[PDB]
Amino acid sequence: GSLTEDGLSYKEKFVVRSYEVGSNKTATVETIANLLQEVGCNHAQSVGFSTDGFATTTTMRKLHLIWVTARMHIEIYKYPAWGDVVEIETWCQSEGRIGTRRDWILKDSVTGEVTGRATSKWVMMNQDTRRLQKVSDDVRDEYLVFCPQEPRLAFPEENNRSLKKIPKLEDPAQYSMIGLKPRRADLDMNQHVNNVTYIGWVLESIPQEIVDTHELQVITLDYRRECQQDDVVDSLTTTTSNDSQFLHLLRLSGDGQEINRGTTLWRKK
Amino acid sequence: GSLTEDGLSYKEKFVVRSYEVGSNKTATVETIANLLQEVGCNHAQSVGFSTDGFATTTTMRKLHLIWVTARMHIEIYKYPAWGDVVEIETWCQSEGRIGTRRDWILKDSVTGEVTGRATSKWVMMNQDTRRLQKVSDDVRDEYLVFCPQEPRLAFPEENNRSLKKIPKLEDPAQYSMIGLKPRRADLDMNQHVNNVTYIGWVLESIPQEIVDTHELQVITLDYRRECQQDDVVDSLTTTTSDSQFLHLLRLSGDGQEINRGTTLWRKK
Ligand SMILES: O=C(O)C1Cc2ccccc2C1
Ligand SMILES: O=C(O)C1Cc2ccccc2C1
Repeated sequence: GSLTEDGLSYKEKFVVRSYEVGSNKTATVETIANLLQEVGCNHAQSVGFSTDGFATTTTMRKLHLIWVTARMHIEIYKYPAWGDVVEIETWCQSEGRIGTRRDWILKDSVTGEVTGRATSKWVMMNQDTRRLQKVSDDVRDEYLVFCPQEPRLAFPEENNRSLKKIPKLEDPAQYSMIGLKPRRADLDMNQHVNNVTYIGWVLESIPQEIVDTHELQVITLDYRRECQQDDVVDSLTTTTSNDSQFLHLLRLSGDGQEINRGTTLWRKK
Repeated sequence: GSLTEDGLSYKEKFVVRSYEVGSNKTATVETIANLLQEVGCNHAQSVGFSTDGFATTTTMRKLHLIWVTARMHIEIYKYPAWGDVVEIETWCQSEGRIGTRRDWILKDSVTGEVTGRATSKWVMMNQDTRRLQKVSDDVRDEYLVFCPQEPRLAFPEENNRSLKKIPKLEDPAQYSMIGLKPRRADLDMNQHVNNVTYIGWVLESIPQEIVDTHELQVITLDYRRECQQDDVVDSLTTTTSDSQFLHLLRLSGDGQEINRGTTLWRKK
């Protein structure tokens, strides 16, 4: 992978692996999400961010601040097959004092055709207190050096799906998967549950018949609170709709504290 | 990746990814195992095996036969760090009518130093009845075309660890992790639990203090029966000693054995 000519975005190619594909012999949405994470991390390393596992700037480390994901939104038009090469371009942009965004575009490397796109929203947090806060001027100035100054959005459309408010699912859920728990492979280098694991947990409560007859087109997921390595999660889903739509909720198995909420949209194969 | 000059082995390089590393910022043993699986599948594709999830020969498809893993044995001397390049060479060899072996050698791509090695034993099974079988003359002849004819072993040492018998752990286990279950990401393209998932389940019952103070040097794992996608597993571990452990995976309800194994760990 490498930064582009203007130094304001980064591109990397990936060959889809045998163990990364599902039933259709195409990459799962969790494989796609892991590739988005990887190209994002390689871009951060290329522009001087930390390699400790939290990717922080110089001012962030002094003030014990970290970035945390607030939302992930992915839209896939075609999933790459085993052995195919996918090229992914990624870039960041500040959004004033609210937080920052990392966007991605996925392409079929052979044809140059766009096969997917994604956007993520990040908020600043004190690493010790876990309290959210606004982005300071000094941090905003560091971002200006590696981000485009004119808006560059993977989702330009008017008041598009990526910014839509997600409601809270009401009991009883139509479907559920209970007692989900992370194993060591689900943790990152800092012993936190990997963001991609929550996508897998959301999808666990989609009935197998839907997975067999449809393809996932869109997933939007809010991150409210972390699942700790000793926590247990219940995954709830209710149909809201030739396209099937679902509302999702992940909550702690005991007291029912919300950890994530989301929506998915699926198209018949 | 590519077949070597003599067409009898295959090599591929991998750049270690951010999400593939553990606390030490080095690749986990499950990441290593996934890379061994990938280079094995790319080698099978390069010599004419099927690309439908079950790497099968022409005479195996006719008779509805598949290969199933009986044992995996991995020894790691150094784990590659995030961003490092590891080169892996793999090859197969028939073992008469018993079954076949796939072996691997892992190297640091920059220095050429061997950083790990692995060996796996495979047995033939009828895909419909699930009944184990001996290797027929016609399949042995097909293997002879892409395998070295003189013995080539990743583990040559006299009566070495890779062939050692593993005993069955007796209750009460010293440690346990119960109620483990596969999610969709743990399944392969044919909806079977991926072989690497069982390694993760074995390791779940190793106390966190050991993982924090030691590095895994050797893991030997027998595969007795598959965990179905709707099954629940208990992972049991007992110290037998460097720290050494005996492992057992069994169904959460009736206690049917699915795997047994051993691990050896060295202090960091
Ligand atoms: O974690 C990251 O680096 C981003 C990529 C990714 C993939 C799945 C969910 C959230 C996010 C945010
Ligand atoms: O499944 C395979 O292809 C082989 C590689 C691998 C990795 C972990 C456990 C078993 C095996 C056998």
